[PDB]
Amino acid sequence: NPAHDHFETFVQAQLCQDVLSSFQGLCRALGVESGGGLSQYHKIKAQLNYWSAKSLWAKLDKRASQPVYQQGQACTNTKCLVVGAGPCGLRAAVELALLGARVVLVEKRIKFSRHNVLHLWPFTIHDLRALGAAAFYGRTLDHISIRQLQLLLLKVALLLGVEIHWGVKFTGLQPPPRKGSGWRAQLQPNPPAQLASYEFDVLISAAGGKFVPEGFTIREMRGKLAIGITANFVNGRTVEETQVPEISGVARIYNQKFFQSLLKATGIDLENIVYYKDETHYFVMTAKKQCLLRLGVLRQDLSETDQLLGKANVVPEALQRFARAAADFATHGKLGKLEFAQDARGRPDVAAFDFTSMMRAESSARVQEKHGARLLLGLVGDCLVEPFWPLGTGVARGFLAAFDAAWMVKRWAEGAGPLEVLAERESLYQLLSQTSPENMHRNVAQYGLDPATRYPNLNLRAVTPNQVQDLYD
Ligand SMILES: Cc1cc2nc3c(=O)[nH]c(=O)nc-3n(C[C@H](O)[C@H](O)[C@H](O)COP(=O)(O)OP(=O)(O)OC[C@H]3O[C@@H](n4cnc5c(N)ncnc54)[C@H](O)[C@@H]3O)c2cc1C
Repeated sequence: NPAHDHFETFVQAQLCQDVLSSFQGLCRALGVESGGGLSQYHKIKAQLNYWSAKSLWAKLDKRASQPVYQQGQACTNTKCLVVGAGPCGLRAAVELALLGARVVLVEKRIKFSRHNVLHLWPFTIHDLRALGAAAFYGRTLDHISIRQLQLLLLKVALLLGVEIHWGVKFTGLQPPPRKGSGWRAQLQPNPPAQLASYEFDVLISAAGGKFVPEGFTIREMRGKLAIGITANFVNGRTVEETQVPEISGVARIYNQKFFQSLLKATGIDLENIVYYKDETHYFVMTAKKQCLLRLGVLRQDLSETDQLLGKANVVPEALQRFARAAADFATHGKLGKLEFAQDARGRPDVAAFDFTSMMRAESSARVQEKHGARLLLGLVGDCLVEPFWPLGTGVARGFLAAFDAAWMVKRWAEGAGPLEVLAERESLYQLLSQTSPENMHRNVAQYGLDPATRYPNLNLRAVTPNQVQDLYD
């Protein structure tokens, strides 16, 4: 059955292009238009009540029917543009969809190429499971690679009728030229008329570490130099490979004299290491600069980290030897001969990163108004709070920011004043950089958009309308 086959292909799909073609073939076969909101979702499921698909819709329905969404009517007025199909962009898109809003998302890339592996807090694991994650991804389960989290959330966003455009870069805004017009987006390359003319009152920016819209202030604090190295090796799925335990973190304190043993044998002095067994064997480690220079990884000692870890300063062969030697030792050689996975552009998949300079945006939202047309803008994900990767806070905190932005859009749609919406968002924002599974609500099954289910003794007035006046205009 060819609607069934397209749906089956869509579910099982493992390349961004393959998700898109099978989903389009599904829409064609069922006579529906993609990007058609919750109505699309209802029409698709009504045609696919066939048992195999049944538990998928039962989970998505159970989510959609949560009181907070008002059955897809809360934001039925609202038209959003989401920048970025990273995990946190798709996740915010899905919450916006379930609220009833029209949602268009633009992504500069045309594939999901990142293999690095991300740690998941308990709440996010339940969150994903609750979204049909088991039907979408066959494959311990406390971590997930970037691209598989993207494929999963892409298929959810698509079913829920989010309209997504690829190989399009958000470059800023076209303000209302006068009374009666809305906000539009500047886009590269020169967009088709459909996107050129799309007007929205909500912009959610989830463009990652290196982009926020004009008007946002970012805070950069630079601490003690830390240099991170990530590597992905091919994971054949040999029984032997499968039996090698993961290494949850190690470090000084923690699980220490391991680093004693590593240095002798190898000459590698590390601050931390982590091994995740996933689609690849992934390692992340923090290495002393002295040590990277001593072992030929960095070719000289530059004071500016962005130069220190630049292409010109990093030696590919030395970097590869270092990471393989470290990975082999941590695993006691039981992974066999390690082969580097071959990377977004065909290179061996190892790299060095600035683990030191940690941005935090000054606000999570702003409002811009012109000729009587208001635009609400919200940041979500790495562009709001940059994560320190070995501590595993990226997904968790990007997802919380996505719920908190969606809650704010709910409020916006309900008619609260811009200052009221902004002050309440910013009271939530004050908690973000200290959140932990320990200081949040413990029953993660009951987490939903309403922040009271997520943050205990919540204070939505921590920030006042006057404290946010400079965020409005
Ligand atoms: C090279 C790389 C490696 C990483 N490795 C790790 C790791 O090993 N461990 C870990 O914990 N975290 C890692 N991270 C961070 C981790 O991926 C993020 O915490 C997580 O994906 C959530 O990020 P996000 O959705 O906010 O942003 P991202 O994942 O950065 O996604 C941003 C999305 O926006 C798109 N985009 C950017 N600019 C525009 C524009 N102007 N218009 C349209 N689209 C745009 C990007 O193409 C991207 O698809 C890595 C990030 C990168 C970029």
